[PDB]
Amino acid sequence: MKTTAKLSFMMFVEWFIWGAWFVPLWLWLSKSGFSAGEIGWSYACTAIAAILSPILVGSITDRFFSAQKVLAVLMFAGALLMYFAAQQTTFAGFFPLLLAYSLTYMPTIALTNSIAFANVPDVERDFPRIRVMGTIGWIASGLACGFLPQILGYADISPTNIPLLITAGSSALLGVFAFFLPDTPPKDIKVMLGLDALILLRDKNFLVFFFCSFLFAMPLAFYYIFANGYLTEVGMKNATGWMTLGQFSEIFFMLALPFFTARFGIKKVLLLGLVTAAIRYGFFIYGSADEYFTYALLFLGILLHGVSYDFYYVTAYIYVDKKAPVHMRTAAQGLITLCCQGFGSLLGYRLGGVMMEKMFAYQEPVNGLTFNWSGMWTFGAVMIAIIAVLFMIFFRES
Amino acid sequence: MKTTAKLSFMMFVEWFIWGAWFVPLWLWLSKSGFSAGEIGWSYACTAIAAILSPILVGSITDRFFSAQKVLAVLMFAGALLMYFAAQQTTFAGFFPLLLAYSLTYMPTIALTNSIAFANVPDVERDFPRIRVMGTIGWIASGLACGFLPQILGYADISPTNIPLLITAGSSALLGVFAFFLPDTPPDIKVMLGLDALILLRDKNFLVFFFCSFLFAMPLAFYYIFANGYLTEVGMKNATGWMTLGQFSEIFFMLALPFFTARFGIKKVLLLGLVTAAIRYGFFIYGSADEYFTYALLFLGILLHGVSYDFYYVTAYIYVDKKAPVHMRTAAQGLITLCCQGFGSLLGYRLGGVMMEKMFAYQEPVNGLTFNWSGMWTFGAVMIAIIAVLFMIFFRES
Ligand SMILES: CCCCCCCC/C=C/CCCCCCCC(=O)OC[C@H](O)CO
Ligand SMILES: CCCCCCCC/C=C\CCCCCCCC(=O)OC[C@H](O)CO
Repeated sequence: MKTTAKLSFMMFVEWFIWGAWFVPLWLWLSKSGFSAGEIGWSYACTAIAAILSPILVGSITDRFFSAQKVLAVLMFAGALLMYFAAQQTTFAGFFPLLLAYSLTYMPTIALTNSIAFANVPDVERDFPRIRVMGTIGWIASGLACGFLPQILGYADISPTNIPLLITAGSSALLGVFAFFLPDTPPKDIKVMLGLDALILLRDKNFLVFFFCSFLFAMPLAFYYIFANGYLTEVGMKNATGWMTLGQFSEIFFMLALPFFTARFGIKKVLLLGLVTAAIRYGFFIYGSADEYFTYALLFLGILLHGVSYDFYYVTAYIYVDKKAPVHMRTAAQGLITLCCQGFGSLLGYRLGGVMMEKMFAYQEPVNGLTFNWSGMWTFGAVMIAIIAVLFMIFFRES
Repeated sequence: MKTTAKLSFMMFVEWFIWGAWFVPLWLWLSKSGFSAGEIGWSYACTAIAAILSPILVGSITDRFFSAQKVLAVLMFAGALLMYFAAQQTTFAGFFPLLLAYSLTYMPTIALTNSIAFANVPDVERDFPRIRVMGTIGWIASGLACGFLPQILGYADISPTNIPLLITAGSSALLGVFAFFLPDTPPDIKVMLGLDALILLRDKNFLVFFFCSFLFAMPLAFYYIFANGYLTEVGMKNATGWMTLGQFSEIFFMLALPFFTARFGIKKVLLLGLVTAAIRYGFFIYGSADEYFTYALLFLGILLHGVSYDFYYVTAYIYVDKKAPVHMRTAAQGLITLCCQGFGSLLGYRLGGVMMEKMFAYQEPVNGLTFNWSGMWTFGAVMIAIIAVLFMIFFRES
């Protein structure tokens, strides 16, 4: 029970619980009678909570409560709120409980990486090694949810609420484990996220980056709300655990990434992630698992998801850091996260969801598919292509 | 993972939770600057929740919620409320969260009895078996709290909050364990008493109601002052050694039926009374300075359970015997709500400010910050006078 290894367990569980439910959710909702647009709103809960929680963390670190004491009760509230949500037959009863849970979860991200940062001897020695534990625990929820139950004699739980239950149980666990976590002190103008960072848009490169990133987030939201549903509808078994190849891919390919970034330069690497997200979505157009070649395309798409994340998200953060004034880089990160990764995420979810029910929903299933999945992946791949070319020509740097 | 045993674990943890924090709370509250009165109110919280709880259980099921799901929700709520309370530094912050926790909790008791009752095949065979598991869990909390932390190299937790955190953790556990629980399905506030209020016109029933109302006020002295006294008298692991009363209740249950058939309910009721009196006398004279004092201390813990069985169960038996068969459960609810509930409330607070105002030592001497032996005198002959008042004023058949 060493203090640093304590930190690692709490990181692991913290992202374990978000994973346990985020990935399977579509299958249980479509099967329990939701429609594409209801489901889109359900995944939009995520983006709303993301953009709204800096406010909440102003509330939640401002007051004298130290982070570990807070995380215990936010975790307990989350277990309660989502158990309640998990028992919901309807969209009307289900949605507000998901939004409530989401609001009490997303501050914990900050809480937990605060407690890791404060109580670790060397930041560059231990912080990275703590924060990959988050990815590890995402993996663990995935394997627990797509592989473990079948190992004990049960069938795929993805079309059922048990993932919703796993997350609740894990919340409960992290709650109790917050007793044994070291003391972490906390650390009032609401306008910090935006106004600090809005006047950085005047630089041309920064604006093209900002708005092409914001466009990026909307097709890229298709993956998180549809990949598992489609993967299983097209015949891949244990899809919710096989999707951890994107996580393993991120982890392992990022060692290869810095040597990339040196040899080619940020504009090349920024659009390289773009092109492999395009390629990946194409793989999802044509893959359908009946034959080994289409199956291989499925797996390769998941791989290049982690490749694509490493190419774009991490260098993007770097770019903002080297490109922003030091007092203001935390502000700018807050900002691009806020709209790009928050409003672009919401746009992605609901654009895609109502677009599916309006233009793709099958009236009666054909060959196991109740959606023209290939068609939507193709929409998104095409749109990635043409936002990508704009960024190729509308922006340049050295 | 069988319906047979799943309920047993449920009852175990369910009363484990009440036990964890209830016995030790005095030590920590007192050792964090509280006063005897604020402590009295704190123990009174649980009685208030008991008082107000049928209201909450009459709104729990009316909206068609399955007992196991709502229980999961309530255990989670109690975990959170208990953590908050446990991080509290003064009575003003501590009290409201305790009251909230308790209100979340004591509907759980009913709920868990519902869930247990529904899903055993033979209820008169297998219900008692689940009922003992609650007291066994209460035993487990005692032991785990006043014995296990020394085993791991840590000093006594009874003066710290940790009981409070142990409570939170077990709340969270039973909460999660409610997922695996079998399915148990489910508006006049007046129903709990007015049914039974008209029963009081029998004079024996009034005498019994009134004198158990009196009896329950001294009787609360034990729960609120016993651990503090026992430890301040130098008994170590007191919080664990106090489970002997629980044990003795369990084992003395087998000698109860043959006791209750041999002299009736008058003698056996006041036998409950008398053993509670004399064990209070043992409390007035025991200490650990000498071996014999020590022997008194342990015997007084045993006589708790003996006194409890006698009174608490043959009284229930008496009202069932004495109540019309629709109204018997209403009758239960009434005497448990005012006698066991209001009497407890007034015992806790009466004693709290009693010791605050007329028993607090300016400067602790011989380890004692109170004239404990004085309070036990007060209580023991309060028991005595109520005992004789009962002695002549109550007739049987
Ligand atoms: C009151 C009116 C006065 C005018 C108001 C401000 C002028 C408008 C432009 C401001 C850029 C502000 C920062 C100027 C320097 C920016 C450089 C920067 O962004 O960081 C450098 C980084 O290394 C990249 O390579
Ligand atoms: C200012 C106080 C006014 C009086 C308040 C009344 C309450 C009782 C008071 C004192 C009894 C304490 C005396 C305890 C006897 C000590 C005897 C002793 O010295 O040791 C024991 C024995 O001798 C070993 O062999």
